[PDB]
Amino acid sequence: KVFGRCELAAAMKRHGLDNYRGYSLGNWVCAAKFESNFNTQATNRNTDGSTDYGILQINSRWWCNDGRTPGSRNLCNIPCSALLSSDITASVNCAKKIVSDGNGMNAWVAWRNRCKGTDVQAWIRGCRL
Ligand SMILES: CCCCCCCCCCCCOS(=O)(=O)O
Repeated sequence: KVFGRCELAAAMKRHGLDNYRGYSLGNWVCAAKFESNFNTQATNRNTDGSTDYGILQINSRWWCNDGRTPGSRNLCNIPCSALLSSDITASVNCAKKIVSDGNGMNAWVAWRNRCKGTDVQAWIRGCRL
């Protein structure tokens, strides 16, 4: 499903992602936009043979099992296909494990390249949250 900006924020914020680990809602929404364009069904295969899945493009090398990433790990105990659902719950939950790994939201390269140090408050501008 292709979420609207404010709808996604509300879901994100409904699931305890606002200010999680220090990153305000705008941060998580900004990443969604630039990772998947708010599309819970986006997939993107990496050079190394892994694939990023979902609203937040969670990588199969570490957090999910897709059956085609040899030597990879499945840290949030879940099938990568669960990351593609209209219900963002699994994504958020795994986002919470990734974001705690040690590098914060830098795990999402497109957050640091396109969100970090920006006015991430604008992504939730106008939302009734
Ligand atoms: C060659 C296929 C690989 C597909 C993608 C991810 C691999 C999942 C394997 C489980 C490791 C278990 O990980 S665990 O930390 O949750 O116990």
